[PDB]
Amino acid sequence: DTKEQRILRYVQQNAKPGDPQSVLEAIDTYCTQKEWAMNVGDAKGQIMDAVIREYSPSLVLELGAYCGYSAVRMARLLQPGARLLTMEINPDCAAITQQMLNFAGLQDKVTILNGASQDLIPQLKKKYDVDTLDMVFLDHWKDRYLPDTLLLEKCGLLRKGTVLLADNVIVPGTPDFLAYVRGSSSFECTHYSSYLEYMKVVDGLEKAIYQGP
Ligand SMILES: O=c1[nH]cnc2c(O)c(F)c(-c3ccc(F)cc3)c(-c3ccc(F)cc3)c12
Ligand SMILES: Nc1ncnc2c1ncn2[C@@H]1O[C@H](CSCC[C@H](N)C(=O)O)[C@@H](O)[C@H]1O
Ligand SMILES: [Cl-]
Ligand SMILES: [Mg+2]
Repeated sequence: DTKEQRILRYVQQNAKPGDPQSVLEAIDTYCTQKEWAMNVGDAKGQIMDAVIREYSPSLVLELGAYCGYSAVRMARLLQPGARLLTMEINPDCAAITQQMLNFAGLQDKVTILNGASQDLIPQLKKKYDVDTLDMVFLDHWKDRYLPDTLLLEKCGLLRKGTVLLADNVIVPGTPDFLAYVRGSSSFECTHYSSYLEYMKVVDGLEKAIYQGP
């Protein structure tokens, strides 16, 4: 078995079915006490919660699902009828994420998309019937942040006020993406300093609000 499978089994044996908060707490306990993993975590997760509550997005896109931690965290705060789409390139992670969402009782709010973000984004309008996105959580791989942001704009998926929220802009760091959004009149940017999940290491989130072409 894999670390990801151990995390899922730990949730299934130590959380309450249908209780998202208990799922998050179980994941955080396992990753603090047993094995580190790249979930956004509780310190940065609290900032994400604040953002979700401020904007009450109807349609969120997540880039990078992993075990489903961040998907659980966002989906538990969505209003009735609101939806999350999450893209995940690794099929074993996609299956763990689906099972995690099912355990948490959130499966009707989330759709997992299999594949690479750069291949799936251009399909959102026609295949997946998306008009524009209200929020995007970028948390896949540092070198894809800038290219996928530019792709989302090209594809007409951003509207005035779409919120981009990017993890790990300090560790490992995303200097091309930060330089671009902070220098572009098409974004209004705020930095939220925090900590790397489960570690006493500084990290941060960037919020970049799209302002149109
Ligand atoms: O790749 C990631 N995607 C999403 N979120 C991540 C995340 O939240 C992380 F904290 C890390 C991280 C940071 C520091 C570290 F030491 C190990 C891993 C990674 C990551 C970075 C570099 C890699 F070589 C492998 C994984 C990711
Ligand atoms: N181009 C790409 N498209 C889609 N998923 C990708 C990708 N490159 C990397 N990934 C995926 O991005 C994930 C990064 S970790 C995601 C953590 C998650 N957001 C959480 O906080 O719980 C991995 O599962 C990895 O397989
Ligand atoms: Cl944490
Ligand atoms: Mg991350």
